[PDB]
Amino acid sequence: MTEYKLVVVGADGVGKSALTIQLIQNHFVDEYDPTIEDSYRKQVEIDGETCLLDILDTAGMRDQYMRTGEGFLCVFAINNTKSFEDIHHYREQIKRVKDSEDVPMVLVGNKCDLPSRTVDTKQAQDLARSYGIPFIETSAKTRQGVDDAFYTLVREIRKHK
Ligand SMILES: Nc1nc2c(ncn2[C@@H]2O[C@H](COP(=O)(O)OP(=O)(O)O)[C@@H](O)[C@H]2O)c(=O)[nH]1
Ligand SMILES: [Mg+2]
Repeated sequence: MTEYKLVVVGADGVGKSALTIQLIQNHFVDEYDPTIEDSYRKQVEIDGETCLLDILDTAGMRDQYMRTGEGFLCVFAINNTKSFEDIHHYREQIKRVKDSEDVPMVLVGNKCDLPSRTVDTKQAQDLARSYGIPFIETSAKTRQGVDDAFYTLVREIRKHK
């Protein structure tokens, strides 16, 4: 069984904890302590491979998962322009950690269940294209794109190493 070290990053309130918990416990938490940072393990089969996902949910230890973490989930909320503006910082932070523009990464638009997006799907694709990374729209309330995001990241790690 292979271990995949997965780091979820992004501005506070985007649903980092919600996306993590939905994957692990299969339920939507409406209020998880914004300061709680932890790793959460789950056995998953992705493409006939049994995987141990080691998922650091950054909140603000980190150094290890940033340094030794294999794939990064870059999450903004579609109803939160600032969190999408902040995405540059996190991409930069990762590049700087691993001294490379070739780090497995997925850009994540979360809260796609909410109406009246301020961040267009095209804006987000435009960014991801510019990074050479996938873009996935997710909802931790609906489970929309939730496996897709984590699994695409795993496949990125595999397509990298
Ligand atoms: N409707 C909806 N609310 C969400 C979603 N993801 C997170 N939330 C809510 O957004 C708030 C902040 O989420 P949280 O996971 O604590 O954010 P974090 O700071 O990124 O870890 C909470 O009230 C969550 O229930 C989502 O996909 N849909
Ligand atoms: Mg959190």
